[PDB]
Amino acid sequence: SMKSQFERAKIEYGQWGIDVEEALERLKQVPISIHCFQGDDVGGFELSGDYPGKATTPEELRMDLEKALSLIPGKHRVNLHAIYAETDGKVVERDQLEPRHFEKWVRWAKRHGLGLDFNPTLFSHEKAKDGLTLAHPDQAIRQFWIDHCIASRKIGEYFGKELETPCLTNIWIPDGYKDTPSDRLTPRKRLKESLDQIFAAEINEAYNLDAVESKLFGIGSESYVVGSHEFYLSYALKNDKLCLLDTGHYHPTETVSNKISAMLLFHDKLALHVSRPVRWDSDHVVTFDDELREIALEIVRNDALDRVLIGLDFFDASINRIAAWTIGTRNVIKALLFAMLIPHKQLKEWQETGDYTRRLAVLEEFKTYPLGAIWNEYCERMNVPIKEEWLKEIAIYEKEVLLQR
Amino acid sequence: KSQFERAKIEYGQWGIDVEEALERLKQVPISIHCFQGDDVGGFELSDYPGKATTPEELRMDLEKALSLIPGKHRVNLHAIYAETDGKVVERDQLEPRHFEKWVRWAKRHGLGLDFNPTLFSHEKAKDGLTLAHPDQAIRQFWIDHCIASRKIGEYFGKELETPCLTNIWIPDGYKDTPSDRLTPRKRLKESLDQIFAAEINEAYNLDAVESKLFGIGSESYVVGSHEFYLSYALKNDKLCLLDTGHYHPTETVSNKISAMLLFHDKLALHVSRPVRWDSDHVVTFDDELREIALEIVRNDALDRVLIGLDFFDASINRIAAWTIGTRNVIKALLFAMLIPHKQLKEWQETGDYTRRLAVLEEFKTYPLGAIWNEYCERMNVPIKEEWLKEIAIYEKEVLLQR
Ligand SMILES: [Mn+2]
Ligand SMILES: [Mn+2]
Ligand SMILES: [Mn+2]
Ligand SMILES: [Mn+2]
Repeated sequence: SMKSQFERAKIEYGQWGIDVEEALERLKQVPISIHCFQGDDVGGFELSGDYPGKATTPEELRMDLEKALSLIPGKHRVNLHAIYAETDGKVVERDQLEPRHFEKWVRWAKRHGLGLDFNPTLFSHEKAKDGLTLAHPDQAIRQFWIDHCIASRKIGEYFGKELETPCLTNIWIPDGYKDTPSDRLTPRKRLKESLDQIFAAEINEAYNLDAVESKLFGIGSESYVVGSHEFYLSYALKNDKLCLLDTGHYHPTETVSNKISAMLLFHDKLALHVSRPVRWDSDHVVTFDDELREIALEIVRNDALDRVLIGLDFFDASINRIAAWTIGTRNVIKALLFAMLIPHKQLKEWQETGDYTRRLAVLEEFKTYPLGAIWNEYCERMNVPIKEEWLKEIAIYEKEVLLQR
Repeated sequence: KSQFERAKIEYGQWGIDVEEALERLKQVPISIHCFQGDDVGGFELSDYPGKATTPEELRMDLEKALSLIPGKHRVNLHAIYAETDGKVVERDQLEPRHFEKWVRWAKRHGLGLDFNPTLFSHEKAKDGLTLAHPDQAIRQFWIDHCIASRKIGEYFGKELETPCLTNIWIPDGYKDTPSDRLTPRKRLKESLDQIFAAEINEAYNLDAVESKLFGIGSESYVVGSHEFYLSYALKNDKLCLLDTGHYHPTETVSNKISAMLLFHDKLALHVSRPVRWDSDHVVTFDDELREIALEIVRNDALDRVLIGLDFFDASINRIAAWTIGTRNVIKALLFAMLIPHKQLKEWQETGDYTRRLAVLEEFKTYPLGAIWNEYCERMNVPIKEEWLKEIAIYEKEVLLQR
């Protein structure tokens, strides 16, 4: 039933010179960096209402991730934060975290053939209680966070060295003001100076890459954030670093897809966090939505699968967490698949020659092409459940393991 | 014991030297846009009453606006305002001589001039692609136009001994969703690299580049995006120009000023009121305008941000337009000058978010009007609404005998 259909679906695409065999081959190898903090609702293991069954233990969260990976087709990566340090039960200050403290994570990734990405954690800490960190007026506080981002950079280096795949160490900070600033310049000056110091030492790009990440506002962070779109975009260009863009972190109607093509004109590499904003930076699970499709179109038309590091960042505590990961990851795969299966060549020519009629027409007609058939075949070949059947595998794990914790 | 005197003591209690503020305001120049006067007509080759028909009317109109506006200012000129003297000159063939009358008039009144190539309403722009066009001929024509405009800027600054700012804005984009966002942008980057090839001394010319998010006939996609230009300018030591009408809903240019001063020496901005699209309304004394002035003043950037105006309301008196809109940006500056930055920074630095709010808020009822008026006296222009009289007189005898 499944194959003969895919055989028919395959010729529909092939009449456009769309080699689906090739696209499946290319799709098999794009890695998706998934975020750990969905496992335990940003808990972490720092020594000191919502859906049931969250992880509360390193061993619990590692099993959770294994579960989700098994329902997600392909080879992927896991995206770690510093509070996921396993300090062996002895409190270690964030400025003092070391490769030692992520030893097991690495061993575990080796075992499962996963790349590891990293983040310094700059929130939920006494030294960030004032809402400022890298940009706090106090030197002693800035230094602590400088040092910690540096400790973080070394850990990033460690992952790449251990796993033979570069690790991306992304810096995100919450620094801002809830209410109206009487000075927008001084805190940002302090951010540049904190970053200059954080980036002082060269690390081989074969092991670690640095990324900076903007946001327009947070809760308690509404009138102004220090690390803004214009700052980091400038900062990154100046210092040959990576801009990390988060589909939830911009203005209303503001779109990350429109930004990809300009970015690659000036940066060789680009970093992506895909999450679903529902009116604020809310972190709903990624849906196979228009903007998502569009992002995918950009990544593909622009021969950018090797240049756009794709990560996920969402946190929904109201539904099953393993379903969160698998719903959200499959969706970004689906989208890549979809953009793989568009006749870019003819669409380009039509644009080129002002045939806006064919362009609109066929882009639209492609929305009813037989995607499910390919996507379903791809899942069969990739030893993951085929449609909603991964739901059954989640019900077992919820019954047998999750509800039991 | 005159309003001004009393007002001066009120600001005085806060350390604010109002005299100093008035003296530094006196110096700051605003670049008034020309196309307000003849409704973006221009003089090339071929609905409130009495717009300008000719450069002679247009200059005379500008003179009247300036006399109603305190301070010494400038005129932002567009390539289509070329005085071609009865010949038709193709845009890629414009030269200084084409603007001498303009320049000679500027110097007589002690004005600076800014410039812009014109990359719209022309046979070779009819496709909504220009510098990004898929055809080399088209692209070259417009490249050549920009280069020329750069030379004309150069002629400007040499003559008026104040650098001319030549800004590139182009309408390049697509009406419906595009099937490629990159190659057009690659084309634009190549074309700009070719425009900017010849070095020009920064004492006579400065180059800016301007983004829009969307326009009529191009709602889906603009080649020259915010991120495209932010980058380009950074890599090539050029100025960004920010228009307050060219960004997303709720997105403010004031939040951008400070991030940019950290990474470029200068920055231009064009103020216009967007009312739900890039609509070019007369700038009003509003929150976002206060917030812009605030940033410019607090950040020690009065010599770093080149303030221009860019607005076109054909429905109201065209002179009153310039004069409302320009008096507005100056009032904004003044109010930003009469604020306790040092006390307010110390409170933010300290944590005392309470006073920061209270006083930001209290200073909104301070007597700005009494300073504004005294200033307008010293500067010799009509106070309050008196300027309407002069407008009305002028409309009667010149405007409405055309
Ligand atoms: Mn993020
Ligand atoms: Mn987020
Ligand atoms: Mn403009
Ligand atoms: Mn405009």
